[PDB]
Amino acid sequence: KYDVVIIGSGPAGMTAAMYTARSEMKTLLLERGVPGGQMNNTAEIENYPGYETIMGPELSMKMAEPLEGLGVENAYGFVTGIEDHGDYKKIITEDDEFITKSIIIATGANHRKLEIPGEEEYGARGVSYCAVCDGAFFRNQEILVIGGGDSAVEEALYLTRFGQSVTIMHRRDKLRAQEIIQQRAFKEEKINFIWDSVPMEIKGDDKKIQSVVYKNVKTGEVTEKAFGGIFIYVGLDPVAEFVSDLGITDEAGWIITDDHMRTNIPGIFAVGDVRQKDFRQITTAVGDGAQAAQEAYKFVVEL
Amino acid sequence: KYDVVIIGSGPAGMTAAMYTARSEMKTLLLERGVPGGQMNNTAEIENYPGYETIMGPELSMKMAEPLEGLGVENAYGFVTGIEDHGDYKKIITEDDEFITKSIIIATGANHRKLEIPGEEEYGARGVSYCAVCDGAFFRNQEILVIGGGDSAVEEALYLTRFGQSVTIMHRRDKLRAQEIIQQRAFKEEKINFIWDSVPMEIKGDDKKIQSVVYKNVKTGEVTEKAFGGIFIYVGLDPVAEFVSDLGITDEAGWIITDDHMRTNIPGIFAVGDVRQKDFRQITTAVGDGAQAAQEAYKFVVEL
Ligand SMILES: Cc1cc2nc3c(=O)[nH]c(=O)nc-3n(C[C@H](O)[C@H](O)[C@H](O)COP(=O)(O)OP(=O)(O)OC[C@H]3O[C@@H](n4cnc5c(N)ncnc54)[C@H](O)[C@@H]3O)c2cc1C
Ligand SMILES: Cc1cc2nc3c(=O)[nH]c(=O)nc-3n(C[C@H](O)[C@H](O)[C@H](O)COP(=O)(O)OP(=O)(O)OC[C@H]3O[C@@H](n4cnc5c(N)ncnc54)[C@H](O)[C@@H]3O)c2cc1C
Ligand SMILES: NC(=O)c1ccc[n+]([C@@H]2O[C@H](COP(=O)([O-])OP(=O)(O)OC[C@H]3O[C@@H](n4cnc5c(N)ncnc54)[C@H](OP(=O)(O)O)[C@@H]3O)[C@@H](O)[C@H]2O)c1
Ligand SMILES: NC(=O)c1ccc[n+]([C@@H]2O[C@H](COP(=O)([O-])OP(=O)(O)OC[C@H]3O[C@@H](n4cnc5c(N)ncnc54)[C@H](OP(=O)(O)O)[C@@H]3O)[C@@H](O)[C@H]2O)c1
Repeated sequence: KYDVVIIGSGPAGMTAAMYTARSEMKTLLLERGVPGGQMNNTAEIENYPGYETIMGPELSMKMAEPLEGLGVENAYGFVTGIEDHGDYKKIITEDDEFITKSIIIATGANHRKLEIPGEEEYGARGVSYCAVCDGAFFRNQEILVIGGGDSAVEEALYLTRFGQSVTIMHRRDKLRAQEIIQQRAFKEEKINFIWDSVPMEIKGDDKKIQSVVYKNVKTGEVTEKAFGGIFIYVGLDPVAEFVSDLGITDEAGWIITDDHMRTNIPGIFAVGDVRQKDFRQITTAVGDGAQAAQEAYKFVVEL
Repeated sequence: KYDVVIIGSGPAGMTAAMYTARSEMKTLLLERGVPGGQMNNTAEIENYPGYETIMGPELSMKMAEPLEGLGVENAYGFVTGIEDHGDYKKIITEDDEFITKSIIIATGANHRKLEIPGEEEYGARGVSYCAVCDGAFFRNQEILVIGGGDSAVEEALYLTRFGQSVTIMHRRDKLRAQEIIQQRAFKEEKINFIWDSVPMEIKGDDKKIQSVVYKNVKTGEVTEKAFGGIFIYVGLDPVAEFVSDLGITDEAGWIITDDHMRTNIPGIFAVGDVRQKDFRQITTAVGDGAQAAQEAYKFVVEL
């Protein structure tokens, strides 16, 4: 009944959907939230070819805008499962089922947790995984950012608009982030570093975070220091719960594809951050999206 | 001496260069012409995620703009050859040589010729491979467009601004172009079709084209019809002459990479339209560009 259903309306799904619709495939784009995916949780995007800088939520709106006119059917849906019925597939959401010849899974990734004490307890009250979402609640605080990658370092630089200071705690003595971003953080007077360290406990009073205990990974030295907020950027986990059963994921839960975005299962493709891969960017999300869309057309043409 | 040299400043090279520069790699971007590559020969781009429509040359300027500020060294160069010296490589242009640890080849593709009589003879005087370049010279003419793909059908639709009529001659009875573009051409009153046909001869007077002879591929029927211009869109050939010797191309001349944009030769990558692949789009150019850029960084880090 659908030629293709695309699950998730971040940049990978939005690209796939634009391409399927332009092939005049009967296209459903399901999204549980706001179109844009992780881009809506991004302050400034500097490395999307075509824009010198752009706010994440504006890029999300720009990518979503043409879809309706192209004939993509945009619908609300949280997908809970997928069933392969050979020559068609069924997609189950909270309330609905959809039948389709092909599926492109574009559900992205989610913040990894530290799995330390206080992390759950201070959820709404000093612990955050989204700087653009939460930053302004921390005006004039001493903010802590955990991690050493692109997100941690970029989001620390963003947070310097709000905090008195921002400290980046990284578990080694060399960041992973792109060098241009490292150098910006090195130079920024309001960014401090706690190198070779990991957080052990987040502590607070009845109602908000007050301090963080941490440990040096070369010496075991343990320090407790006062902070007003903690933003955690320690990597990603796959958002692929609805395919756990299907035999298309690796040991960590990422969806395995070949170079044409195909899974094991004919007519089920995956694109973007949800895939097993190393390089998670908007550029490669878009690329993947386009490739899967062409592969889905071909698959359905053959069917 | 360079960490990376990127050869060609279309969207694949421009993306690669942006990414290498952001990794603080000493980056040279050589281009023989104008930044933008095939995008400068494109009228309206509707399917680049982030823009609902944009003129090709404007998208080219937008993609080129940040490069200087990021520290990419933009230089004129026509590359004539590359020599692999194990732990470095040499790149030869008309007048220069450049030594580099890594290379990303992003030189794209060029219009395939019909290799028919009159095609060379009427080069500047009715025969064209670029509608945005030449279209306005054909105001009020009966224009012919040869081919059945995305370029032929899109460029025919563009040319209807100028010609009295535009006729698309395709060698089968079904176009290859994206269905949205086919349907637009079907509906457009100024587009005619010559199905199941190929051009055999382009004829003219001393000074300009006047007519085209063609043949039906199912019946052999031969017809001669008057036209004022002919635009040819019969596919692509690789732009890879400078690596013919190196063992990295297929029988047609396309550069063979794996999924991480690597050729045979360590530290030589290829991206975008020049690669052996099926799906040549700006989206996948950009994706390839980004992937190669991350692979080059890693390669050079290791070296
Ligand atoms: C803070 C931060 C800054 C970043 N900055 C940049 C940058 O500057 N440049 C860059 O290139 N990359 C950047 N990235 C990476 C970039 O945002 C991602 O690579 C890209 O968004 C991934 O796109 P995607 O479409 O694969 O996944 P996503 O954007 O993750 O979208 C997945 C979508 O699927 C939906 N979804 C999930 N599960 C379901 C379900 N079960 N049913 C329905 N819908 C579901 C989600 O709601 C989401 O909208 C950044 C990431 C972060 C966190
Ligand atoms: C008429 C037309 C319309 C199109 N419309 C669209 C569209 O709407 N959407 C879309 O997604 N795709 C479209 N495309 C496809 C898109 O333009 C290409 O996929 C994309 O430009 C390829 O980028 P690239 O960087 O790999 O190659 P290119 O853009 O081909 O750039 C290659 C560059 O390398 C340079 N170069 C070549 N040889 C050398 C040398 N020896 N030394 C130095 N420099 C050299 C060239 O000057 C060029 O600037 C269109 C193509 C055409 C022809
Ligand atoms: N501008 C952009 O292009 C952009 C922006 C944001 C994100 N992204 C991409 O999105 C993906 C996710 O990036 P990310 O930064 O979110 O994740 P990431 O690359 O996995 O980096 C996580 C960082 O946190 C460190 N870390 C992990 N556990 C830690 C702990 N317990 N204590 C302290 N530090 C810890 C990691 O250490 P190690 O380095 O030791 O592993 C790593 O440096 C990446 O591929 C990234 O490039 C891109
Ligand atoms: N909007 C966009 O995304 C966009 C726009 C332009 C181009 N592109 C991409 O750029 C690449 C190049 O596209 P293209 O259209 O330039 O090339 P293409 O896809 O190779 O199509 C060439 C067309 O001409 C036909 N043909 C070949 N020889 C012919 C002859 N002698 N007489 C009449 N017709 C003939 C082919 O026939 P058969 O079909 O029988 O082979 C084909 O339909 C493609 O991957 C394309 O999708 C994309």
